[PDB]
Amino acid sequence: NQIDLNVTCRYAGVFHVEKNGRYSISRTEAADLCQAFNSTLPTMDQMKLALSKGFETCRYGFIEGNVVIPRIHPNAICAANHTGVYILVTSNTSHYDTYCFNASAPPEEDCTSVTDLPNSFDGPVTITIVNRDGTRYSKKGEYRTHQEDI
Ligand SMILES: CN(C)CCCN1CCc2cccc(N)c2C1
Repeated sequence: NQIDLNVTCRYAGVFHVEKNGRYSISRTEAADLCQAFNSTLPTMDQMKLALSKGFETCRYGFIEGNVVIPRIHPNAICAANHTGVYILVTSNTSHYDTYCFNASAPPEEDCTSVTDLPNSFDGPVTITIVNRDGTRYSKKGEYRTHQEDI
């Protein structure tokens, strides 16, 4: 009964989270997951500012109202070689990664590790934050509020 949350550097407060390293987060679960990080789904404007500070990924994830990939460098296998905030237009499927926005983060690039899930609630799941440098933090808890997500 274990969940890995792979997290990125923050850029202007925006970061990416993958659950178990596979596309597996619903839109409802995304909101709950950000809430557990004392964060919200980013707006498009927040994401554009994060991009301007150096944020890019090669993964689709939820923001407020869209599923996107921030891209700085063109890469053929990431967002069909686009740059900017690439918006997913057509997909059959509902489960992605998520982006999250924490207003209390530093204003530019913050590539320090994430050390807590401050707003997780009591629960039976071993939740492990996994940083890109391998640093891990674990706690027992839960963050999912919708039954359909568990
Ligand atoms: C999911 N694969 C295909 C590539 C996406 C990059 N992942 C790779 C796995 C990983 C592990 C810890 C932290 C982070 N940010 C990441 C990011």
